Amino acid sequence: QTEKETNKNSKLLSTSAKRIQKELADITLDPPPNCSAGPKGDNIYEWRSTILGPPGSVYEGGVFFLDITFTPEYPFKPPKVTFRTRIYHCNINSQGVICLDILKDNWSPALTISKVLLSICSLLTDCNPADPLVGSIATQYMTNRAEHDRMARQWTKRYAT
Amino acid sequence: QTEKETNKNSKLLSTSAKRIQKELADITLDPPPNCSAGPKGDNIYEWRSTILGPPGSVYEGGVFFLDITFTPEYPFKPPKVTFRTRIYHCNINSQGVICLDILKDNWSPALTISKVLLSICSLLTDCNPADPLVGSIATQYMTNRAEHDRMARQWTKRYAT
Repeated sequence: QTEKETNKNSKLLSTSAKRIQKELADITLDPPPNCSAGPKGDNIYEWRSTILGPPGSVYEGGVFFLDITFTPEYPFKPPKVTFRTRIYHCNINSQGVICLDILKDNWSPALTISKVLLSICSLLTDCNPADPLVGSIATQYMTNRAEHDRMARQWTKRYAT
Repeated sequence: QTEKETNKNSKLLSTSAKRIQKELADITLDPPPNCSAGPKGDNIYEWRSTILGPPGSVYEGGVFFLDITFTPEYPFKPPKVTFRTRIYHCNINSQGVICLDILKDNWSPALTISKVLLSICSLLTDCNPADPLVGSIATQYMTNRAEHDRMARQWTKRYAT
């Protein structure tokens, strides 16, 4: 009777849309210091964000653009957040993918895009060489911090100004 | 400045959902003869359909199940309609894919799932050997109709009863 047989998501769409609209209101009213975000256009699932390099960090003076993409499975799956602007950082690769716990295994539906951006700012201030996406940058941070920071400042001026 | 850069659909979701709900009401009130359809569950994009073999056809007495899947691009892209129940028919393959003009290049957004099902019934009554998906069945229809129809009746009894 298996022999008789030959060989997008309504509910999740409704829940994700409800959450995203709430988060938009929240981040507009109470944005994280140095960061803004909102829809690029008519599609509520695709946002842009601007982050200013944190004061005192090697990224100070930079203006960085991020793409934030929600799936219909939001908030049960994390948003996809990538840097569009090139940045020299051991946790952020050439595709702009960010190694941040809460964007992967440590995501919880209770987290907000405001909390995610705050966390990304914290990562720009204090990188995490224990979990790098760019090995050479992480080893350089550990072994030749002066060169690391010179390069990070140079890339900030070159690509983020 | 391209050098500065690193290397689901709100609007369509709203339009597709509006259309699908209207079509559901229509097909419930005024179903095509010998056919029924509606959502399998909570997801409005995934429907089931039952088609009875058309009277007088070699499929008479069969009860056939179809999967109908809408995309967020509906009605601008056609629904995906496949037979779940095995059927011996030159326009319907072993994956249940149906060779019907209106399901591919001849789709228009004005067409309804009621019109699609009517068309599928017409195809079960009058197959189209000019555009087959199963070559051997089409050639057999042309050259040995008696064997074709014997086999179609046998497969109806075996898999659709």
